[PDB]
Amino acid sequence: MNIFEMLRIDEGLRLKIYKDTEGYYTIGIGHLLTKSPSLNAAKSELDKAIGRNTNGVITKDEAEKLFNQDVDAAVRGILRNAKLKPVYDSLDAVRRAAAINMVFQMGETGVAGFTNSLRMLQQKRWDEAAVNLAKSRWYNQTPNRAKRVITTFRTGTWDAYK
Ligand SMILES: [Cl-]
Ligand SMILES: [Cl-]
Repeated sequence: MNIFEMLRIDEGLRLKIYKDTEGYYTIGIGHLLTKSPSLNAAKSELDKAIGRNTNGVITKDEAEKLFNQDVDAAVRGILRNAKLKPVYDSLDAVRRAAAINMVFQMGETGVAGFTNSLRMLQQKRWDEAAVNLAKSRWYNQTPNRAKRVITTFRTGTWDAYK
């Protein structure tokens, strides 16, 4: 298992503009297009992201090209961030995947706000991190997905995804 398979499970694949769990226009593998209520603003972000006239639909290849870019951007965002990088460098490879999942989902600003959890992850207090991560809007809005990510941080295995 790897970050690409993890995120494909958590996010799904849709070839047509759709609204995410928050009501935002989204396409592909969790690629957020816009927070604006306008479907026209979303289509126009879509054409710009892809470099053609999509008319709100994209192929599998294009969805996967966006996906690759977003994973890459999530990683590079972790490495440039002063709060995130020390935590990340300290984790093993499975639990790095879980940090990328969270950043992909909620942006580096979001994750960097999980201060107490970050500190516990850094000290390798797995069970206490899991409890603290659970006390969050993120866990209450998307519990199934949040449990899978939390379990990964707690156990350092891919079990929740198998
Ligand atoms: Cl883009
Ligand atoms: Cl969920």
